[PDB]
Amino acid sequence: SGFRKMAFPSGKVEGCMVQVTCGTTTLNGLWLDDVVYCPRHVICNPNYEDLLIRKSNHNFLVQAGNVQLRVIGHSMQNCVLKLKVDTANPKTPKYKFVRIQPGQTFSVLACYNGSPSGVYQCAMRPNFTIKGSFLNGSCGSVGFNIDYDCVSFCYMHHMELPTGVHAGTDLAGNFYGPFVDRQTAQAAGTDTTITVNVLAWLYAAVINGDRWFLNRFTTTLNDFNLVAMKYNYEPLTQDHVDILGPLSAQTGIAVLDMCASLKELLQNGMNGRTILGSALLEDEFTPFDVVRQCSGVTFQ
Amino acid sequence: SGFRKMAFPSGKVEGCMVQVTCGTTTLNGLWLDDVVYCPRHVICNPNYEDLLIRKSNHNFLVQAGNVQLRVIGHSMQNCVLKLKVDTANPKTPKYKFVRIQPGQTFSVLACYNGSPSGVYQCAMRPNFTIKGSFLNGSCGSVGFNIDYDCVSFCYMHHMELPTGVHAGTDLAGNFYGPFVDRQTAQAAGTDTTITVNVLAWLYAAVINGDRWFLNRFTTTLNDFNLVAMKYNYEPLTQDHVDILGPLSAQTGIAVLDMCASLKELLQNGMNGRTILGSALLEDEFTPFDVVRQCSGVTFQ
Ligand SMILES: *[C@](O)(C(=O)NCc1ccccc1)[C@H](C[C@@H]1CCNC1=O)NC(=O)[C@@H]1[C@@H]2[C@H](CN1C(=O)[C@@H](NC(=O)NC(C)(C)C)C(C)(C)C)C2(C)C
Ligand SMILES: *[C@](O)(C(=O)NCc1ccccc1)[C@H](C[C@@H]1CCNC1=O)NC(=O)[C@@H]1[C@@H]2[C@H](CN1C(=O)[C@@H](NC(=O)NC(C)(C)C)C(C)(C)C)C2(C)C
Repeated sequence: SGFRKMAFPSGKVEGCMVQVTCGTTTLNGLWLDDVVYCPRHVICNPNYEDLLIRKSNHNFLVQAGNVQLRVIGHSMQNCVLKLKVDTANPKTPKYKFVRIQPGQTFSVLACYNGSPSGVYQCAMRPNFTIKGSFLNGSCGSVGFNIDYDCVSFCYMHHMELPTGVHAGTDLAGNFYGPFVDRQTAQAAGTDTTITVNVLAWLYAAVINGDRWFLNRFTTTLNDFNLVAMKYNYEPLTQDHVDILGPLSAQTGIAVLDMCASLKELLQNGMNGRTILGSALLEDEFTPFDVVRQCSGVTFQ
Repeated sequence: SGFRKMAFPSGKVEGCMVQVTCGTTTLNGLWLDDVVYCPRHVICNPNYEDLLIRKSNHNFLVQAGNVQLRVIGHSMQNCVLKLKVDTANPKTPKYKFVRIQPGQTFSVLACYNGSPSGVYQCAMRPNFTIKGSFLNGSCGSVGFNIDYDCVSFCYMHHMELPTGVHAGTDLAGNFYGPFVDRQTAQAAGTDTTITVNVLAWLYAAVINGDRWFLNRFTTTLNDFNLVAMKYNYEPLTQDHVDILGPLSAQTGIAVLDMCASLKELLQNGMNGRTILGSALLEDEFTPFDVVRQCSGVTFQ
């Protein structure tokens, strides 16, 4: 039993973390096969096209540990630089590039100067920021999920917002959210609480013997969503309810019943009590998260 | 900026996770060099000596993925079984066996059937339990810290306590805490809050722009420790204060001043406000944790 924020094993990803240096900028790059993906502002209100047409191959330094990789070509796909080198990465896994929806989670392998520093779990917030742990030097660390043997790369860090959250891109270059890799006024946008995730975590709670929050009451998804509005919670769809099925099945608590509990928590608070060792309703646990952790799915 | 519970990169440890099967028991083993460390109750109020004198080499199945390892010898060092095999692990890192003190943290690579499932961060509580995330099949997963290039293995899981926390051993076999690998009445013992860690996390808070908890007041380590008693907090030693130095230095907040803040939080609570996104005073962050994360120390 027990329930922790759990990263995926970071090992298949460490094998791909290289250093990318160009001029006075050093950040992290992701070497997959013979291509090194890094954030394009390594070439730095700029005009990266003009700034790239503009460099030569030999301007790009690529350390892979103690091995210097020669770039034999480069392109720019949206906000990522794709530096083609002359060595395929022997440690290249089975991998996907995917793009996540807000609500969903992934593992971040914070790197600096190409060396892995740590791994933790994040969520794509509603406002498309991620509450991360990024310092100067971190740019080019990747978010990712592991599926059997497949790494789904879904994030590259680029930048931090004045509120201390972070913004970045899928590995095909495209910013999650309205942000841009230009140092100009950009505001996160009001965040909301991922309701489907909070229920999943309440299910994680029941599965682990935590029952202090339950009640006999039920509610209809409509009038629950009236109170999820006021508490600035994501409306719950029936599609969220379907997903919650397995968890509702395991525990014999109807998804709607759990909503009536979450309702009452929002209307009263937790009153000195914790759930799964938090005094907050936690929302960076997808339902799939709970099932993985409350059933121990592995990866070879 | 930002601040997360951050595991070490789990890659050097994944390389060592093998499956160990004996009779009707399958758990996880740690293959380092030509020796496979696993929990001794894989041979199962027993008498493991009688139970071991007792098996032969060929009784022990050792999968390393799709490669079956032959045991050529076995011994029992305290509560761990050391199965000598005929193949040294090509992926063996620089590593230590160490034993941690209560208060300190490490990364746990939850494995099942030899395959890594996830990685999260733990603390050795005061009562020498760890609040983990362990299911049937998990036994033999290891806790560990990474130091430059060196893995300090400090934990192997053996068992869960009726309260849902976990107990285990250093890799030399010895139970942290009064627990024993016998299914008999064993109680955790009252837990306490790791005060030195809570301050470190408050320092992590200041470093990240969180100041809502500070005040002009100071206190003497003596009369602080009077209130740390009542709130069931570890007494703070001057030695803890010395450790907090660097963090107190970075922020210009005297360790004692921070204690006066922690005092006031305990005497009032957080009053609807969070620190570093928690409504609880967090204590599984050592000072070294904060400095690593608030300065980005890596590992090659
Ligand atoms: C990232 O590039 C990095 O880690 N690089 C290290 C580096 C070495 C040598 C030369 C240059 C960079 C860096 C990561 C940031 C910094 C700390 N944590 C982070 O998330 N990104 C970065 O500096 C981006 C990059 C510039 C400005 N920038 C920022 O994140 C800005 N933030 C903003 O300006 N955001 C606004 C536009 C206000 C919304 C700060 C935080 C550095 C000021 C790009 C192109 C946006
Ligand atoms: C651990 O052995 C494991 O993961 N093995 C899987 C396995 C496969 C095939 C055959 C046997 C085991 C297992 C891990 C536990 C179970 C779920 N989470 C865990 O932490 N340990 C385990 O079962 C130990 C082992 C027996 C009893 N035991 C327990 O943890 C007990 N707990 C206690 O009995 N603890 C007391 C003594 C009450 C304080 C339970 C939880 C299974 C009942 C050993 C030798 C103690």
